[PDB]
Amino acid sequence: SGWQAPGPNDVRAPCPMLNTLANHGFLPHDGKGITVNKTIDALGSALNIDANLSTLLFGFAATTNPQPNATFFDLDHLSRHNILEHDASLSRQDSYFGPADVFNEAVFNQTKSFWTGDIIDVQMAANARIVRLLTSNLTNPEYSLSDLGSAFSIGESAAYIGILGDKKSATVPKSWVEYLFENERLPYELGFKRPNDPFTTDDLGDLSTQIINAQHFPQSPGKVEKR
Ligand code: HEM
Ligand SMILES: *[C@@H]1O[C@H](CO)[C@@H](O)[C@H](O)[C@H]1NC(C)=O
Ligand SMILES: *[C@@H]1O[C@H](CO)[C@@H](O)[C@H](O)[C@H]1NC(C)=O
Ligand SMILES: [Mg+2]
Repeated sequence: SGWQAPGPNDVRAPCPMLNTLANHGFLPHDGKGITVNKTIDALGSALNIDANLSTLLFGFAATTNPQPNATFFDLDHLSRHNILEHDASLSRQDSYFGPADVFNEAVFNQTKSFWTGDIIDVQMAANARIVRLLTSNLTNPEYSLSDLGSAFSIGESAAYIGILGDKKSATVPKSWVEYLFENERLPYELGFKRPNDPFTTDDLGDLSTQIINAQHFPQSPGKVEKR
């Protein structure tokens, strides 16, 4: 009860959380036909994301629909390279090597190695993201990161801390984040509980600023801080 894997006619995204929400049925389980009201209600119901943040993210998602000025998207629209989907993902390979939508064990093993305690803090999250950016630049001859992609990358690391964990301490249990990525299921049994306070655009911006502030390069090696 409450969760079912995708089947052969269902579509999924490069987003661990939207995939999780579709697997649970907060979003349509086939991944298709997601509108702004469905996004607001699903992310509100599951996670207590604010309507305004849900609407902002919906607006970006709709730009990935190949139909112009669309009022919906399908989860696989989000996989289109270099719209929202970007290189140096934490758990997906770069498009150049292989499909950038599905979980990739080799890539996630790299990320996990920078989560060095039982509790992930901002420093660990920033560290992991950094190593992915530099690794992709040095191994992918087609590596790119647009301004929007950089903003998305920073906000994805802010999101797993603040939405799955405690936005005020800016920490999250490592096991919870691992579980989300590796199962695309919410880690209720490990202790996750939907927060009582809504998660807002300003919350995401505050954690994104914290991520950037935890980066200590002597000199920035490419696009590491663009919002
Ligand atoms: C309508 C809402 C959302 C949209 C449109 C969206 C879109 C995306 C997209 C396109 C990616 C792939 C970027 C890439 O790594 O190449 C992504 C990754 C991600 N999203 Fe979402 N997302 C949404 C909501 C959420 C929420 C609520 C969370 C909360 C935990 C979340 C957490 C993440 C994380 C952690 C990644 C990085 C995955 C990896 O780097 O391997 N997203 N999202
Ligand atoms: C990821 O790490 C696991 C856990 O040690 C290991 O069994 C697996 O072979 C690794 N995968 C890659 C592709 O390195
Ligand atoms: C990749 O690294 C080079 C330094 O070799 C830098 O000039 C470039 O901006 C980096 N690319 C991105 C997209 O960050
Ligand atoms: Mg990617």
